Amino acid sequence: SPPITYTGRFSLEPAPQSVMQALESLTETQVSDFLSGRSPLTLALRVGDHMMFVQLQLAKPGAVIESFVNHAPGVFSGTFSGTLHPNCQDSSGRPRRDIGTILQILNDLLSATRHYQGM
Repeated sequence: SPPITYTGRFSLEPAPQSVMQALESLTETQVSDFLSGRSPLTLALRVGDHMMFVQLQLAKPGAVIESFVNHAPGVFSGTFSGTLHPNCQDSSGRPRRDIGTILQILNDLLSATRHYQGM
């Protein structure tokens, strides 16, 4: 039951469609492509006071930032990777086919931003 890893790319900036409304909009084969590894998943969402683009691709739990740039105050982009939380794996060891799996990865990424700036 080897761990499930992911990589991604984020761009973030202040705001002049939050996660759920975004996450519920995903269609089943949209979801199916992503949790299988057959397609990246790319999102545009508001979180708090900021505005975020994230692209995600499936292959300690959590995420680690592999590169970032501070462009201007509140304006950051970068790249990351991480491992899924095990309770986002079904009985067969592969990611559970629902929107909570993707919300965990978004949670992992935002936790890893705490070490850097922007909250």
